[PDB]
Amino acid sequence: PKVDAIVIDTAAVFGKLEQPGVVFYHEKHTTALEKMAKDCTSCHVETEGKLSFKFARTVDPTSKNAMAEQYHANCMACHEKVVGSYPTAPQAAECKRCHVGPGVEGATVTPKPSLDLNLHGRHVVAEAKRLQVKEDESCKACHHTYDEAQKKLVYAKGEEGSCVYCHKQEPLPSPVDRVVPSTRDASHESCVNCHLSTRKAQTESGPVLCVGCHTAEAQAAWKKTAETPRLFRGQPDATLLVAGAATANGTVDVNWAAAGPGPVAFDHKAHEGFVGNCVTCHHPTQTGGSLAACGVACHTTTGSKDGNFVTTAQSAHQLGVTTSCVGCHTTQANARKECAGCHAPMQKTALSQNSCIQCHEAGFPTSGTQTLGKEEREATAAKILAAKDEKPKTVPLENVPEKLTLNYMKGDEWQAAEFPHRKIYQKLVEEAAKSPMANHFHGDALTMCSGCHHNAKPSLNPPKCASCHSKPFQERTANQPGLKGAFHNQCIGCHQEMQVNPKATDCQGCHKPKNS
Ligand code: HEC
Ligand code: HEC
Ligand code: HEC
Ligand code: HEC
Ligand code: HEC
Ligand code: HEC
Ligand code: HEC
Ligand code: HEC
Ligand code: HEC
Ligand code: HEC
Ligand code: HEC
Ligand code: HEC
Ligand code: HEC
Ligand code: HEC
Ligand SMILES: *[C@H]1O[C@H](CO)[C@@H](O)[C@H](O[C@@H]2O[C@H](CO)[C@@H](O)[C@@H](O)[C@H]2NC(C)=O)[C@H]1NC(C)=O
Ligand SMILES: [Zn+2]
Ligand SMILES: [Zn+2]
Ligand SMILES: [Zn+2]
Repeated sequence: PKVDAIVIDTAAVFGKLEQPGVVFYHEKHTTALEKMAKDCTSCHVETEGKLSFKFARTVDPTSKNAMAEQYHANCMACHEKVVGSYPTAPQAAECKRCHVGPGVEGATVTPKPSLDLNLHGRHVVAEAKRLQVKEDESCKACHHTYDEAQKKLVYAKGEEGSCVYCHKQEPLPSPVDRVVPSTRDASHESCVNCHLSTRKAQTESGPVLCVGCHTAEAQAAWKKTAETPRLFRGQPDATLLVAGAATANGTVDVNWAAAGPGPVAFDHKAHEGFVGNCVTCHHPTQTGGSLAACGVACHTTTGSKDGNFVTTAQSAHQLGVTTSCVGCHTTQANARKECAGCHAPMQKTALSQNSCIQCHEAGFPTSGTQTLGKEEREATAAKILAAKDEKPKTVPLENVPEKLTLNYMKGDEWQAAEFPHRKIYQKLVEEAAKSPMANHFHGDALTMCSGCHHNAKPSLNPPKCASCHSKPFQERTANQPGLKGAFHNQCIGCHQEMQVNPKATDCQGCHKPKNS
């Protein structure tokens, strides 16, 4: 839980460790040192305004010997000189005070600091306001590429994108015999140094301590503008994603014979706002990443090396990831408390046969070849998406029983369960109705009903739970309980997912104790 926890293992690049791991606590220290009216330079070399976030050095020593001695030295040097103030400061033979063993860096578990589109926009405005320039001139402040034939780092206008396309978890080989620093290292050097030097210049700034970037609670407090500006890199507003062979033009030669279940009209513009960043989809790869169209060179009907042989279908369909359409949507439906009551118990391993047609369009040609340029795809799509721009439907309340008393099950111990059926259906619907994804993929008004009344044709008079769950045991499938289990698992299961009362232990909340 400790986002300020740093696991110092700098010296394992030399091979197996001799000792249990160190775990330095950045806040204990920053708190202590800010008391002593001592700033960051107490532990970090400042070179022309810019701090290094290496501990008490600018270079890493080249033997284990030297590194470990430099650590010990600089660590215990300050301890020695604050013995008066902090007599409890670990001393040297006190191996376990520093080598405490296994650790978790809190920040590795908490959610990532990122510049989402709204926050990114604030940085563009602030940087522009600082350099007293028009927004398009701000980018050079932060975005760069290495020029081999110029020996330095330059701003490549029109090549901006996520830092992670070069700054990765395991750093890439530089050109060059050095590394491109990791995401973690590039981010700290970059983000915090700028935040520090703007707090110094006493302008409005961002966080410099661990808790400010790495706890959900600080993240939640970050200011958002009322409007998010468009971050425009040549993306379409809508495009048609179609089976066939696509050249870098965006041109696809399509054989309509080969193309079923049908082209997908994708709302790119809506997604930038639904997702709130670009990299979640235009993901970093082992070697790089780009804002490139997924399907041109990387994800093909067959599967190319450039996309690790992940096919078009797979890149759209794969479960268990947020990079694909179905993967992201089902990730959300199962994570959100308002969706998870119906979605968590659904099977997690197959794509639903009901879902195909909510993405794949009908009524395109079923044979013939056609060349579709980029602009014709994007035009057709925008027209398909607006023409569905549909009032979604729910079941008239008069068709939804109001309240039910359930008395299916002597040697009993409980009265009949009272069950506020219409009010629950209303709450579930009113919350799903906030989600354009729910409203689209629900389709029919009867669908939501199926979250409880499942495994049968949708109906306004669905069968009784007993009709399937009171069947003899040898007739039920393995995950098809008897009737008490059906009710308990579905009722209580949803209450536990959605965090609603009565809780599983609040027996009497559903059924009052019996009068024997
Ligand atoms: C008690 C006298 C010991 C012993 C036997 C060791 N240490 Fe330390 N140690 C500290 C820090 C910040 C590092 C760098 C960590 C890293 O980069 O991996 C180390 C590292 C070591 C090593 C080399 C790594 C290894 O386990 O092989 C060794 C051999 C080692 N230590 C032994 C910090 C501290 C302290 C904080 C003030 C204290 C006290 C100690 N170490 C004490 C000891
Ligand atoms: C000048 C108007 C620009 C343009 C055209 C872009 N940027 Fe930035 N940017 C910065 C950082 C740290 C990131 C990554 C943040 C993260 O991954 O959490 C980005 C990201 C982008 C993207 C991709 C956005 C995405 O969500 O994938 C793009 C297309 C982009 N940038 C273009 C840092 C900065 C700045 C420092 C405060 C400045 C100024 C800019 N970027 C400016 C621009
Ligand atoms: C954040 C503001 C962005 C930006 C700057 C871009 N995207 Fe996307 N995008 C997605 C998909 C599936 C496509 C492919 C459609 C196809 O194969 O043609 C694209 C396409 C692009 C482009 C290229 C357009 C071209 O003609 O080559 C560009 C420059 C682009 N995008 C930028 C998918 C997504 C997302 C999935 C939910 C979201 C989020 C983003 N993109 C966000 C952004
Ligand atoms: C356009 C916005 C997309 C979409 C929707 C996907 N990709 Fe890629 N992909 C590439 C590589 C090299 C891999 C293997 C792992 C890696 O190197 O990161 C993948 C993997 C995927 C997945 C599977 C899970 C995952 O996120 O890793 C999915 C669902 C997926 N992709 C979808 C390569 C590339 C690119 C390199 C030229 C391009 C561009 C894209 N992919 C674009 C997209
Ligand atoms: C809290 C830990 C408990 C305990 C000990 C029991 N329940 Fe429930 N229960 C619920 C429903 C819809 C039924 C079918 C009702 C009926 O037709 O009588 C039941 C049934 C039972 C039984 C068997 C019936 C009997 O009268 O003995 C038993 C032993 C039982 N329950 C124990 C629904 C709920 C809840 C709805 C959200 C929750 C909470 C509970 N039950 C909690 C408990
Ligand atoms: C590839 C086109 C890159 C992108 C996108 C980003 N960076 Fe970068 N970065 C890249 C290289 C090749 C290097 C130098 C590697 C070396 O051999 O030294 C860097 C360096 C940095 C640094 C360190 C500067 C130093 O004194 O060493 C920082 C702080 C940094 N990069 C940050 C950064 C940010 C914030 C980016 C997105 C906004 C970003 N980089 C993108 C290559 C590429
Ligand atoms: C200048 C070169 C910056 C770099 C690079 C990064 N940040 Fe920044 N940050 C900067 C400024 C001038 C401001 C204030 C914006 C304004 O209103 O004028 C900020 C603000 C933030 C905040 C907001 C804090 C809040 O609103 O409560 C955050 C969370 C933030 N900055 C984070 C951040 C991250 C994560 C960065 C790298 C990925 C980053 N900043 C880079 C200046 C600069
Ligand atoms: C997250 C990383 C997503 C990916 C990748 C894709 N979708 Fe998505 N979609 C997502 C959200 C969060 C939303 C609505 C906001 C909400 O909270 O409900 C949507 C919505 C849709 C919709 C319905 C609205 C519309 O665009 O018409 C559709 C049809 C949809 N998404 C389709 C779609 C396709 C075809 C995708 C991949 C090529 C895709 N989505 C990816 C979240 C994310
Ligand atoms: C019970 C009242 C439900 C609530 C709450 C939500 N969903 Fe739902 N969803 C429900 C059913 C019965 C189905 C049909 C599933 C089937 O197997 O046919 C769905 C379907 C979806 C889908 C499509 C799933 C897929 O196969 O790709 C999505 C993307 C979806 N639902 C999203 C979703 C969201 C985001 C919700 C909270 C805002 C939500 N659903 C609630 C039943 C119920
Ligand atoms: C779970 C939260 C439910 C959703 C959403 C809907 N229904 Fe339901 N319903 C549920 C239970 C546990 C029961 C009792 C079933 C039993 O075996 O006794 C019902 C009952 C009905 C009934 C029967 C009413 C009667 O008097 O016998 C009807 C006609 C019915 N439900 C319709 C219905 C519709 C139309 C729904 C969506 C609009 C719907 N239910 C949602 C659980 C849940
Ligand atoms: C999600 C798919 C649900 C399932 C299955 C069941 N319930 Fe539940 N329940 C759900 C919600 C979202 C709420 C709050 C509705 C509101 O706005 O108030 C409830 C509430 C109840 C209550 C308390 C009603 C109230 O005090 O307002 C009871 C007693 C209750 N639910 C019982 C119950 C039974 C007996 C179920 C199986 C027959 C059952 N619930 C299923 C969501 C879900
Ligand atoms: C001054 C510039 C210091 C440097 C450099 C290092 N430490 Fe420190 N340390 C310092 C103070 C003022 C304190 C007292 C804080 C307190 O809560 O009493 C400490 C304490 C520690 C501790 C003990 C924590 C506790 O008992 O709660 C440890 C384990 C520790 N320091 C380790 C440590 C390491 C590994 C350092 C170099 C990476 C290091 N310290 C440097 C002041 C200073
Ligand atoms: O995805 C699958 C496959 C097996 C199957 C079930 C399973 C359940 C479960 C297990 C979890 C799940 O949904 O997969 C539960 C908890 C369950 C409960 C249940 C309730 C509370 C019902 C009435 C509101 C209900 C009705 C019911 C009907 C009428 C069924 C047949 C027409 C039926 C079948 C069924 C199968 C084949 N069930 Fe159910 N159920 N059930 N049910 O579900
Ligand atoms: C008591 C010494 C000390 C003080 C003072 C100090 N730090 Fe550090 N900081 C460290 C140590 C140790 C590391 C781990 C780096 C290493 O092993 O070289 C670190 C790392 C960091 C990191 C990177 C963390 C990581 O895991 O990548 C950031 C960011 C940072 N410090 C910022 C600051 C800021 C801002 C201040 C001013 C409040 C500050 N530090 C003051 C000791 C200190
Ligand atoms: C771009 O994509 C393909 C590269 O593989 C080109 O062969 C493709 O064909 C062109 O289509 C144009 C439509 O405007 C024609 O003007 C014509 O130049 C043709 N080129 C040929 C047959 O060699 C290119 N399309 C576009 C829109 O640029
Ligand atoms: Zn266009
Ligand atoms: Zn009973
Ligand atoms: Zn729709």
